[PDB]
Amino acid sequence: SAIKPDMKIKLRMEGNVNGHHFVIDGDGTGKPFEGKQSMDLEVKEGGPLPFAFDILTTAFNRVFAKYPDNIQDYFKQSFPKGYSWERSLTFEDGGICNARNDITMEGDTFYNKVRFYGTNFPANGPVMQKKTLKWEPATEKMYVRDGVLTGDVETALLLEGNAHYRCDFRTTYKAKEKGVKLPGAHFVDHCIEILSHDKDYNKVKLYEHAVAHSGLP
Repeated sequence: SAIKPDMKIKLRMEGNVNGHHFVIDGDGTGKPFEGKQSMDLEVKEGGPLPFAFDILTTAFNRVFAKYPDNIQDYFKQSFPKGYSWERSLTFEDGGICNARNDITMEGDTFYNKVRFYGTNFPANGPVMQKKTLKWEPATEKMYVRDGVLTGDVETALLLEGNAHYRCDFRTTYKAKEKGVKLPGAHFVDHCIEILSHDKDYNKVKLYEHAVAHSGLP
């Protein structure tokens, strides 16, 4: 196996939300076979961000997911060459984001070239007013559409004041090597948490745990 039980993560994101430009760098570690990762993020340009940091976090690698032997693990099988993904995010009030990640591996480290573009967020809405608290835990449904591995998530952000702000997202995933075999349909349960942050979210520590399963006990 190319993938070690302990791996480092290096990341750069560039993006633009509602016209606001930003650059965020990330440094982290994780355990591919246990489905756990954590990382320190730092805003390098455009800070303090004028929108809810939480909209970014799912863009900050399905290699970090515990797969049982009975499900084909497309992500681990994509290395060393790597893979990329593209995601569209649709929010209940018309906010739309497109994000992509190109993931490579050199030695013990995954490098991530992330781009994130968001538009059409209402100025009075929870994103531009910074009213979000967290993503609720979510299940990603994995299946093949027109020969492309596709994951769908229907989820929500919890807001201040006991309200939820719904978001649907679709991600398509493509190995760089031709001939990595596609898996059968399955599910991946996710939990993502901001562990700590400073005053305006210029520095954030982020954690994710993810487990693949076939839907039964």
